[PDB]
Amino acid sequence: LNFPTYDGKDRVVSLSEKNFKQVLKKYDLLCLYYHQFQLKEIVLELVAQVLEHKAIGFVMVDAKKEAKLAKKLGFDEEGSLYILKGDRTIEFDGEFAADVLVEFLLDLIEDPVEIISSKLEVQAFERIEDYIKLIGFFKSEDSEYYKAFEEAAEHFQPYIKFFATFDKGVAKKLSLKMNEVDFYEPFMDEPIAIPNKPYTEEELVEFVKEHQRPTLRRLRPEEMFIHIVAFAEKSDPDGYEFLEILKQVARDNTDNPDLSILWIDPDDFPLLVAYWEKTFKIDLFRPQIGVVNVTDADSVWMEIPDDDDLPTAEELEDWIEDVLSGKIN
Amino acid sequence: LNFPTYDGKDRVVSLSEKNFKQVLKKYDLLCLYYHQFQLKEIVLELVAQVLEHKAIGFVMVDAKKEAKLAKKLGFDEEGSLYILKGDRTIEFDGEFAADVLVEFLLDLIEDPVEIISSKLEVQAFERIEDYIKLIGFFKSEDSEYYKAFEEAAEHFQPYIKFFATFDKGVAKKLSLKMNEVDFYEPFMDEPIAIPNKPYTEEELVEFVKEHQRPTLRRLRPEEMFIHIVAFAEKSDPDGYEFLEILKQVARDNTDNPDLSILWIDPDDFPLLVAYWEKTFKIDLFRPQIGVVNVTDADSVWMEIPDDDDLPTAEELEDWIEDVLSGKIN
Ligand SMILES: [Yb+3]
Ligand SMILES: [Yb+3]
Ligand SMILES: [Yb+3]
Ligand SMILES: [Yb+3]
Ligand SMILES: [Yb+3]
Ligand SMILES: [Yb+3]
Ligand SMILES: [Yb+3]
Ligand SMILES: [Yb+3]
Ligand SMILES: [Yb+3]
Ligand SMILES: [Yb+3]
Ligand SMILES: [Yb+3]
Ligand SMILES: [Yb+3]
Ligand SMILES: [Yb+3]
Ligand SMILES: [Yb+3]
Ligand SMILES: [Yb+3]
Ligand SMILES: [Yb+3]
Repeated sequence: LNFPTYDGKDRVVSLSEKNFKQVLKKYDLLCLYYHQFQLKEIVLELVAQVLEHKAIGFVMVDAKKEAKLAKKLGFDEEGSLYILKGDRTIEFDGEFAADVLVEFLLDLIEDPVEIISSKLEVQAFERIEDYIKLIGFFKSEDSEYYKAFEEAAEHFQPYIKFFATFDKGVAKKLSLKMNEVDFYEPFMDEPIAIPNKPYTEEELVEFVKEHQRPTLRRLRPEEMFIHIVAFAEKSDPDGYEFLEILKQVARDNTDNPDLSILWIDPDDFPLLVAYWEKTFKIDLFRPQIGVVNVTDADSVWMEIPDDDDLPTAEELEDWIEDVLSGKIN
Repeated sequence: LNFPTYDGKDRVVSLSEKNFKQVLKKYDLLCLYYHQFQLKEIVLELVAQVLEHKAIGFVMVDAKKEAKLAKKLGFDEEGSLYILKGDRTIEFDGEFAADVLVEFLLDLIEDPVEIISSKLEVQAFERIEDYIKLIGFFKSEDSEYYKAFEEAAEHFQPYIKFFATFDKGVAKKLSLKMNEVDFYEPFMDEPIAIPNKPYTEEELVEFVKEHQRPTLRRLRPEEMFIHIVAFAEKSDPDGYEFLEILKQVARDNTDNPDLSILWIDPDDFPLLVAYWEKTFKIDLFRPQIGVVNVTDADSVWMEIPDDDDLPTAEELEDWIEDVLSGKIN
């Protein structure tokens, strides 16, 4: 009824060789913890208890003990959690926290392509604009073109959402031809149709890798970890009004390749944003936009001293042009 | 740049008497931990570290030692976190986690009334529909009627959001008369004006307490802890399409006082929803609506076996009527 508390049962098994290959196909997902870390230890144990009846295995591979198995799987960062799914290895870079860890695994455990088979599902599909989407129309699951799409979906999972329909009327409502795939940028209404349908998986993966930095995109707790960062609480009238300004500059510079704004809602990352306040020495719980140096963590911020008078889209774009050209950093 | 890690410094002080009243006025907020709990110990220490330069004090009150101070403040649940703000006592009932705890305190630390002073902020105010809102128009902060609204806002903090404007043009755009207060239900566009303005604080608090159970409302990680609960991932076309049906049933029974739907997005509560799957024996990460018994934790769920054919609002409403009238429990 209330919140789960860890019961003491040790579910994080230690994985040796020979024991390895049996457990990779017993489960959908394997969580491998590569080796004072009682905080990271106890989070992994509580997630394993809540998911003890999901098809997810929780193991730990010691750096010194199973150094054989860590070299066999390519474990670089010690103290990091790696997710194995079939032939693929996913390094978790999010916050090592029970909320964030559960959501990542449950995103990863499902099929990488969500199938839309109803016309009423198309309206809800079209209104969801916060992430990159792809959608295709195929004859059936057995098709080589769906398989290529399915294989491409697996390569980007769970960071980019893939969709398919097998219905002529649904595809008619999406204005999709047979074996065609539409690409949706975040916060833009009109999709991009990938040229020269039908597509192989190498054609799809190469298209998505070119289009991986859209003009505006929303940070997620899954996908994370020079850099233009915008801060706006959508739940706050101030941050929402600033977010609406950011959307207008995103739709005015779809031509501009040197513009990629990362919007961070502080309500989605309350611990991370508060910590960055200590690093960036600015109030990030009100509308802000800045550029951050990846190395030195230096930053310069647009002057928004007065949130009852936020910049217009022309003033944001002019500030952006001064930042891209070279104002300070 | 990356995530904060706890540095070893012990900031959770132990608070005695006489030392008490100095630290209550030294700080804006007092976080009191009432007494194997190394998990709760380490979460509180990281939050105190991240917030070490905020006007927030972190203390712990042992049940047996400072039982004097625990009796003086009224601490019932051991292992619970209580937030003190001036004359007010707030028991934290949410997940004992750094993300949820940080967001709660930063919600509590700000002024309970957010002032809107720009007409462009009014459009953004109107699009934020996920929580109860109140907004009033007063002459200035010095007015006795603003003081009553501010005192009412402090009384519901941080669970219900209060707003005020002091500007004639903003109020005209809000269609607010002077000292008038509008009441906003979640997911309903038209506010309710509280009758017989101007209002005392008792007049406002009593109005809000009658109207605290609206037809549809979204759970928050702050405010939480017979009951119709709906499960819908807004980020998923299935869950979004289901969310759109609930809004339609919400607008059809604004008359019905015995209808109060709690929408829980599984993406907002990944640990709690996965845990409830084990208690309710249902896949809650797809569209669901059920009624839960508060005592026995029994539940009965509307049958949604086929997510390509979700119920319409009439079918939801008919299911609701069988549940309110008496179908099963
Ligand atoms: Yb690496
Ligand atoms: Yb890493
Ligand atoms: Yb999902
Ligand atoms: Yb499947
Ligand atoms: Yb299948
Ligand atoms: Yb594959
Ligand atoms: Yb098309
Ligand atoms: Yb604000
Ligand atoms: Yb969210
Ligand atoms: Yb101002
Ligand atoms: Yb301006
Ligand atoms: Yb209590
Ligand atoms: Yb409690
Ligand atoms: Yb806030
Ligand atoms: Yb007060
Ligand atoms: Yb139906």
